[PDB]
Amino acid sequence: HQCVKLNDGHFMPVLGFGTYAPPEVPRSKALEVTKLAIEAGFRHIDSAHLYNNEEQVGLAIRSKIADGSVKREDIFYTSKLWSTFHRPELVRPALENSLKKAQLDYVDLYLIHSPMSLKPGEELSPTDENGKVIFDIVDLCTTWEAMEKCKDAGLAKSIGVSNFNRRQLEMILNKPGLKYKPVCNQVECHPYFNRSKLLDFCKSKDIVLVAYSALGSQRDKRWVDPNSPVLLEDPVLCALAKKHKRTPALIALRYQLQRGVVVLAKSYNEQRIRQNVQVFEFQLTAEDMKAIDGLDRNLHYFNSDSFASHPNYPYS
Ligand SMILES: NC(=O)c1ccc[n+]([C@@H]2O[C@H](COP(=O)([O-])OP(=O)(O)OC[C@H]3O[C@@H](n4cnc5c(N)ncnc54)[C@H](OP(=O)(O)O)[C@@H]3O)[C@@H](O)[C@H]2O)c1
Ligand SMILES: Cc1ccc(NC(=O)c2cc3cccc(O)c3oc2=N)cc1
Repeated sequence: HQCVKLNDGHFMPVLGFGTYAPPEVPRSKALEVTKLAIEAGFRHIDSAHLYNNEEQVGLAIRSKIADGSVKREDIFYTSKLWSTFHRPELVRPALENSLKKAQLDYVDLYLIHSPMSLKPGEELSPTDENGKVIFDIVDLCTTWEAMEKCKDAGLAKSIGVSNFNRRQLEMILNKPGLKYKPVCNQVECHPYFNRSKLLDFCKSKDIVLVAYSALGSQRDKRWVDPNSPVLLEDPVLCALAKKHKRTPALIALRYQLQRGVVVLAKSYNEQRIRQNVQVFEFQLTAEDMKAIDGLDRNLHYFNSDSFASHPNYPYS
């Protein structure tokens, strides 16, 4: 049920449904599970141009509105501007295309998906002849201006950013003539990577931190090393799970909720979708919180340093 108030005065449900699934998973699944998530109780839905599921996720949302389960106002829908669209003249059409695909009139949240700008083209990841990705140099404040223009048009209720470090946040915040600061920063966050001081910064700036891969990434081989720890097998999460008679995933999600973090949870399994909303049913003790805090190992699951050269690369 619970929402947080955004600095532009809109309200974001603190539990969101992540919709990304690898190209293998048939697109029809995005429709089914998103309806399941809405039936379960999720009211915040996270998607992006990159995910290649906006049509199906939007269709699920329209279906739940049309069968009378919720109203458009109950749903908080996020899309993300992909990095090949950072040039300002590309921002508004990318949003309009996302809206045409999803068949909604606005998104509640439009994010700059990443700070690392890419070469403009109808290619999602443009490669040169050696197969390496071609970067673009774009002053992200101009991107932000085009985002603000989308807000004024009513195409996006709120606007924010994703995968931005402290300096990139402040570069947007110091911007001359800034009309709107980001309501949120959506970054990887979980017990192995808590973002304690990035979160503290954000709290100071009235910017929500939004956790993704908060259950530990889907452990895709293309992006994640198999030798990495599996977050849900962690001894302390498993112990706390058995103590509260919950699951390690529920522990992780509740952990974020009690540090004032809005948390996403991907699941394409009906049981787990309906289990994840139980995060509102129990509390962790202050000592449980301390013990989960103790797991912080500054661990990225997404191996990104193949892009270390990028001037806007966030882990510089
Ligand atoms: N801004 C960004 O750059 C960025 C990057 C990555 C992701 N995201 C967003 O964040 C969302 C979630 O992050 P994510 O895709 O990395 O996955 P995640 O939320 O970390 O979930 C990881 C895996 O945990 C499993 N799981 C879910 N609920 C469970 C439960 N109750 N018990 C045990 N296992 C459970 C799921 O598998 P099953 O499907 O089998 O349940 C899922 O594949 C994405 O879907 C996407 O919308 C954003
Ligand atoms: C130069 C450059 C620009 C952008 C990126 N980023 C990614 O590859 C992403 C992968 C991804 C994967 C799953 C879900 C997401 O939400 C994702 O979001 C991403 N931004 C990397 C390098």
